[PDB]
Amino acid sequence: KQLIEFVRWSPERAQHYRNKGYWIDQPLTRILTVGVQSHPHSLAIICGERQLSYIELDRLSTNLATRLAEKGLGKGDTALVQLPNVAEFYIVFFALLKAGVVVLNALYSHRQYELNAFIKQIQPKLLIGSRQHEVFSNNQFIDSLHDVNLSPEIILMLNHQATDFGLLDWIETPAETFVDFSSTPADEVAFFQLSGTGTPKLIPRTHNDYDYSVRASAEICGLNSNTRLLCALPAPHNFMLSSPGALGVLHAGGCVVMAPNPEPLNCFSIIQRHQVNMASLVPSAVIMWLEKAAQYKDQIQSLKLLQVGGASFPESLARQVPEVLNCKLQQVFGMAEGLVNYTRLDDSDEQIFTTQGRPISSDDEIKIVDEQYREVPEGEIGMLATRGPYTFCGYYQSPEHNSQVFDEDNYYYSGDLVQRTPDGNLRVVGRIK
Ligand SMILES: O=C(O)c1cc(-c2ccccc2)nc2c1cnn2Cc1ccncc1
Ligand SMILES: [Ca+2]
Ligand SMILES: [Ca+2]
Ligand SMILES: [Ca+2]
Repeated sequence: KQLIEFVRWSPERAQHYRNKGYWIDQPLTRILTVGVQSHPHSLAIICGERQLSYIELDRLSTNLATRLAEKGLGKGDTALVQLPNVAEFYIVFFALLKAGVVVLNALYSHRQYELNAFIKQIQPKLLIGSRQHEVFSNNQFIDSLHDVNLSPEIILMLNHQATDFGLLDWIETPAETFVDFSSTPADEVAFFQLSGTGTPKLIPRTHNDYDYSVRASAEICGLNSNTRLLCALPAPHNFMLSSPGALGVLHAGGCVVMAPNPEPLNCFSIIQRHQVNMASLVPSAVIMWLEKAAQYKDQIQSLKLLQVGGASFPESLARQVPEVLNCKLQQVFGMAEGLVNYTRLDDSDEQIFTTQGRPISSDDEIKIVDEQYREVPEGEIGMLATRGPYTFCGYYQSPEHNSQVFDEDNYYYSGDLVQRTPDGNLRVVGRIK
């Protein structure tokens, strides 16, 4: 009956973050509950031909939660989920949040090796995947787990075979018998994020810290109930999920519009069809869009805001976003470990085109340090160290690595090389291995 173990914030910091109104001690399911009360029939998710309202998202995720609870899956248990960019990803995410099951969302691009590693670490009693994924093409992988005593109690499959438990069947109808269930407490783990050598590391995220980053991001990006956000990046990625991502849009009462990937022609027609007004991309995908955008200018006119995060996004490329994609640019530099930086919507051109913005929170603390861990003079390049109301305090079950990436004041060293501009924004300059 024990809850998942994780490294806590110091009580003085926890109190401060409550005093500031950052941590409001609500489960992530708050996003749905509130949406259902205010606008139950407005669209929450558009996926291909499907239109899921707020109340449908709520009903369906409740259905699945009741069936997991009926099977004795709840607080103290974990789940591994691997689904593509479809509405069922969010139905499942909210169901597990409701049931108090700590979920790890694998990327759909992850393979047997990553999945095996994730299973050993969290020992999930629930596994949800797709029969269309290579790893679940046959039963070779599933059988291998019995051999090592790592078989989950329940396996659900999207695109199921006749002898599978069908994910859609566990979603469409509630359980026959009532068993009590609830979310994990708000200052306890809700789910595992993944770091971005070796398999990704597990980042425990609490309801308090994740909800805060979501609510605060939604305000920064000016989301509202008319927001239609394209979800073309992997749905589980911190960027696509929380920055402000699908959760941010749901928090603001808007609609998520799914796309399987960032391929421009398909994305452009989805943008046109649903009048998408916001999208989020990495630089390699921005380039692809730029190459087709002149010719398909008509299809993408409705875009009002494009977020770009990730690799290297030089000024000359950034300036092409408003020029060619005919929308405002926002640069985003974040990490699944916590800290996210945004250029603001009212920042100057120079800030927007040449920087990766500034932190969500006035209580995001940042040190920029040299090789001897001394704070560099203002404006100079150094290694980023950070802590704040939504930055984690250690990887899951990883005390040795944690000791190497945190200092005594619990600052996290991300490996990023940055400099603070005279205007107050960060410029990401490189990485230390
Ligand atoms: O440092 C990076 O390499 C990086 C990769 C990706 C990314 C996002 C989706 C898919 C693939 C890569 N996104 C990035 C990266 C840096 N900032 N961002 C935006 C971001 C925002 C929030 N949380 C995490 C990342
Ligand atoms: Ca519907
Ligand atoms: Ca536009
Ligand atoms: Ca133009």
